[PDB]
Amino acid sequence: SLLELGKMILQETGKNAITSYGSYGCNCGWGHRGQPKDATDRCCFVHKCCYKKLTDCNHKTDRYSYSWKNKAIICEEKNPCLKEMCECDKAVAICLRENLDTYNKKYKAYFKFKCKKPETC
Repeated sequence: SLLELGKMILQETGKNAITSYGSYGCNCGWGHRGQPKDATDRCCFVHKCCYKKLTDCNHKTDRYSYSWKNKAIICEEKNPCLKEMCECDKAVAICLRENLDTYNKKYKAYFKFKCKKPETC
């Protein structure tokens, strides 16, 4: 669920998921689609491609089990659909952290800013 995703994002990036990524660029923001503005935004495109293909559970509301152990995310989920959700979320947390060096606050509030047509997953 968004609860596990939010916690993973804090653990890896040190940031608040809602305020720092909830409206960022053309892909991180919620409901946002379009060509990525930068590497951070590309992480979010990959993330949505990852979870939107899962048909058997809900990315937003279904909780799964994971641990922050030895300073790393481990997906410890039995349900195959929920394990794939966890792996999608783990991947975006890592990706956002690895691209913190180009995180740009100009994209932070981008809901009303125009985006190019999205590319294919």
